[PDB]
Amino acid sequence: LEKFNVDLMKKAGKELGLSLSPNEIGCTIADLIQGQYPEIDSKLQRGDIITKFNGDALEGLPFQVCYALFKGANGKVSMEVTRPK
Repeated sequence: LEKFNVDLMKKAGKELGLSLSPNEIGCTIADLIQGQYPEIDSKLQRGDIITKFNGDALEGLPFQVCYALFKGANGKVSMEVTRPK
């Protein structure tokens, strides 16, 4: 169980490219578009669990809310991630 951080500057017109799936402790990255952001291509992989987005703990929040927060991303983006086994 590795716990790390991802910080990036989102650019207008370029989506983070992450597809999400509900998880007990946050949002699982079910899929991602390689090449969107180097910070993502470098630190994230499918299966990674985002436990916090821009300082807000995602555990327990409805998946739909987590999705909305993700989609609302603008400017500086910060994520706390957990990578199983």
